[PDB]
Amino acid sequence: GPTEGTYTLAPQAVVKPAGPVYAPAGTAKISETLGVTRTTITLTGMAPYAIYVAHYHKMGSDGPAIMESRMIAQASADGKVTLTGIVPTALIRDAAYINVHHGRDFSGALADSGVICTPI
Amino acid sequence: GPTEGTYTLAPQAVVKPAGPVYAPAGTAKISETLGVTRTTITLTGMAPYAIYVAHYHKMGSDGPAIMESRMIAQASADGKVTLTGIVPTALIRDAAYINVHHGRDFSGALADSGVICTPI
Amino acid sequence: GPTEGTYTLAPQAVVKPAGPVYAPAGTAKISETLGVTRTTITLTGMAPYAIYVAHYHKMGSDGPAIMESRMIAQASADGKVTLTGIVPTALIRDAAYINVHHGRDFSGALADSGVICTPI
Repeated sequence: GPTEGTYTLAPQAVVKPAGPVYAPAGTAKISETLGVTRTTITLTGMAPYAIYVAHYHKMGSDGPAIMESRMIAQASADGKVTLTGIVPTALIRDAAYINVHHGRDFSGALADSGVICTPI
Repeated sequence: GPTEGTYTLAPQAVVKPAGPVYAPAGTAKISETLGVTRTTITLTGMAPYAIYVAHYHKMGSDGPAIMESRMIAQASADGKVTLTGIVPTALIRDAAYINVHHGRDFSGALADSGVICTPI
Repeated sequence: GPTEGTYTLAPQAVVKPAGPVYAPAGTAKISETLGVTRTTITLTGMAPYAIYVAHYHKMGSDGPAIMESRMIAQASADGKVTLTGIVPTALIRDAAYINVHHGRDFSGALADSGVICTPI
């Protein structure tokens, strides 16, 4: 009846990756008011659906972390992770760099130890 | 009970993965009826439970996908996926190749840029 | 006075992991009573969350496995699997090495072919 066809298939050699691209970039916002500090670290070009726990690591430059500034949120679908969080300025004292890490779950935890970071 | 036993473990010398072997093969079969085209493509040796989006790409190898010819399916558990579809023969009048890609999700974008391809 | 500072973050360079180190190690306690054998393989330093099928491979290394001894279990969040199994002694007669493997499914399956093995 209708014209048929039955081609055999052939593997391609350069099966290049597609989809979004891993290039950690970002801009932080350390807005400070009366005695609390809201911080909006907007990151882009991150990992499609990953967790990005970010806090304030004190001077130590692997040092201790004021864990009372943990912000946990997930990375959208193109790596558009937007972290936010309030912390009394008194706790913040002696913090030197806001380190962004990957997470193992929305319950904090540490997977990667410093994917992106900035002084203050 | 009356007899015990205690043995410390040793991690062998080399551990080898088993199950399916990623050997992409294929079998395209077109049957163009009255202003319509059915396409049953059988891919064996694929990735155990992956998505396999398939389209008819125009000339320009390289060139634009006729998006109205998408066929999507999963590869069972040994890497056997079967792609079926139905498209008017007027839209695929300039198709030069049927490119099979991997999928990111059920009905969605590509994760690769062509794993296996047959020339038409 | 909303003291606000905007800082661009650097893409880092040191991204070493943070969690269970895959270092397979453990012991075995095969205990015979009145014609039955109870085997307890407590492992540590394993994959954090993975099914670990373990059975008795006979002599022959390759060799068949008396599959009437498959001990299945999953690991915790540090990598601690506790395999436990009841097998008639007459069955495990002529067994040579208890081979632990990886489980593709809770139904069993040998993803890996021996991540750790103990001579019995």
